[PDB]
Amino acid sequence: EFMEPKVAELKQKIEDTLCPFGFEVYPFQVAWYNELLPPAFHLPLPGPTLAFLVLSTPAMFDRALKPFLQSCHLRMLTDPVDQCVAYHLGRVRESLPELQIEIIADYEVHPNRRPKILAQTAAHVAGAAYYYQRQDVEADPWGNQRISGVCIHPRFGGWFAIRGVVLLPGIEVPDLPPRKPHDCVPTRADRIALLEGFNFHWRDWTYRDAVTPQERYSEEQKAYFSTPPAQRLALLGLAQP
Ligand code: CNC
Repeated sequence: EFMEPKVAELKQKIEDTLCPFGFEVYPFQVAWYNELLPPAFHLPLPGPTLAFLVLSTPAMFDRALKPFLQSCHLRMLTDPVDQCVAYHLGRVRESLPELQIEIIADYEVHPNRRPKILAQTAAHVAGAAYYYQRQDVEADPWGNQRISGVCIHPRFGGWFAIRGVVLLPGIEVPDLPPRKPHDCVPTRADRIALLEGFNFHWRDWTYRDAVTPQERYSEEQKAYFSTPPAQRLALLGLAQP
């Protein structure tokens, strides 16, 4: 009846399940996501439907991936981190058994090769990380190249990843208050440098420092993500109990 207490209760339940393992949780309305998108990407839910954007902080690697590797057998052709994230998104269901919930991870792609969710658009409208796009630089320098956008977290910079959306059909919060993402890379020259670093130099990691981060990925975590996905899956499978 009154949704404000309901949103807080649901958020707290999801945070209790996910925050100990290195995730953060942000509510948004489905309408805010659909509003920005062409119909191919629309979530076919009523606009006031409550959703949650899930991202991983640097701590996810130690708090979730490492214990996961000790307890679960790795499947082929799926990155270990994606298997870990699928496991933890699955725990959200166990934590709300009396609700119909729908979960779409960042790694999910349609047979037509479109991603099932636009993770960066969800992160922006959930107020979690400003999504910096080519059109945020007027008269940008890149011409007729594809230039991908990039989200920057106000606490972690680019040292984070977007992991999924949790949708709660039937739970409608038309008055959920919009929380705008922090424009933490405001200047033109910094926006150009960020987009250049992400698009053409992302293997040197430096785009993630576009704001000073409270924490970075550990050198061990950086070793993992620096390793080609085929090799890291082969090596972790080799060493598993
Ligand atoms: C496919 C994909 C994806 N990738 Co890559 C990965 N892995 N990626 C790739 C590949 C191609 C990317 C591409 N084609 O653009 C490749 C090339 C495989 C790749 C590579 C990388 N990726 C990388 C990363 C980190 C990420 N990738 C994701 C973007 C990550 C995605 C995860 C996900 N599920 O979203 C991902 C699965 C889908 C991205 C996509 O297709 N978007 C392109 C297009 C469809 O979206 P768009 O450009 O934003 O356009 C929409 C918006 O503009 C929106 N819109 C319109 N008006 C507005 C107004 C506003 C205000 C807003 C907010 C939106 C809009 O509408 C448009 C659609 O019509 C990421 C969000 C995944 C994650 N966090 O788990 C993450 C970025 C995180 C961040 N800080 O933003 C890499 C560094 C490698 C890595 N470590 O994984 C590297 C970076 C180079 C690069 N060029 O991106």
